[PDB]
Amino acid sequence: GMSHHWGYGKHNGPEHWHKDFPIAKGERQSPVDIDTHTAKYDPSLKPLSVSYDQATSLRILNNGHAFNVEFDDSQDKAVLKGGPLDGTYRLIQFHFHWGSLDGQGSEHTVDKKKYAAELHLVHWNTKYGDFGKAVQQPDGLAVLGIFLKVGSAKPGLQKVVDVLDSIKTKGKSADFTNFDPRGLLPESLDYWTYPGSLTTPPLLECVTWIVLKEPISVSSEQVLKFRKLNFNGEGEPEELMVDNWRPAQPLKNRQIKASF
Ligand SMILES: CC#CCOc1ccc(CNS(N)(=O)=O)cc1
Ligand SMILES: CC#CCOc1ccc(CNS(N)(=O)=O)cc1
Ligand SMILES: [Zn+2]
Repeated sequence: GMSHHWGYGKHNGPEHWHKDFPIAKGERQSPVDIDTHTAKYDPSLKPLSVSYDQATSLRILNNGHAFNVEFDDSQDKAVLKGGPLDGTYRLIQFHFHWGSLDGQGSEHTVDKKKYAAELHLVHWNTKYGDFGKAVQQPDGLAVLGIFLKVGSAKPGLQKVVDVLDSIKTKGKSADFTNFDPRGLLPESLDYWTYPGSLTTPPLLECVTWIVLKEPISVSSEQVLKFRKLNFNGEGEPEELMVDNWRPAQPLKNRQIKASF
């Protein structure tokens, strides 16, 4: 990806991605709009199992598109299982997509409603050995998506908000140990699920999406800080990191299943 030049601006944004990543117009692209009335309850869906008690965070990185909180995934320490999944999926990192305004920012939408942001906890299927091999498989990744709305602060998110000052620009990273991702989950684990893709290039169709119904609330001050990050590297013209979300894509031949 040393020669990639995609982003979220008018000249290299989502409408341009297909020229270098033709799968952008594929059969199972993400995100999608979740039409709550058309999604069907699926009694065969097992309960979701989120086991993050032994999670080991390591670092937080601004990669020029968003910021990732990375985890040690060399052992089964933080895994997602159950729900629509077969097997064990390991947490490798989480990041967010957000807007320039509270009225937009999420990638998935619910009955066309856009949330202020969306958290993505990325996990890979351990049967494939490593993340690089997993992204080459139809069932290689499981991404847990959680909507963020603006209201009360999310206590569990503050440590993230406070370290952003240290990774303002692209390429900067900072030690970020002992962060507990369980502090970012809503109370209920009710979800919608459908087969999809990574929402940024390479847009590989290797994701089982699990989107929680219940959003979490964050304060205006918390999301305000996200909006102070930069897409650019240090010493470059400042372009605020905002609206780093891909709009909803055609559902095509897919059905969204509800666990409730
Ligand atoms: C200065 C300068 C320059 C080059 O600008 C671009 C614009 C759009 C693109 C398209 N990238 S894509 N197809 O990955 O979104 C690439 C380079
Ligand atoms: C080849 C390859 C690769 C890895 O590239 C990515 C791209 C996006 C993401 C995050 N995807 S999302 N936004 O759908 O959770 C993770 C890894
Ligand atoms: Zn994402």
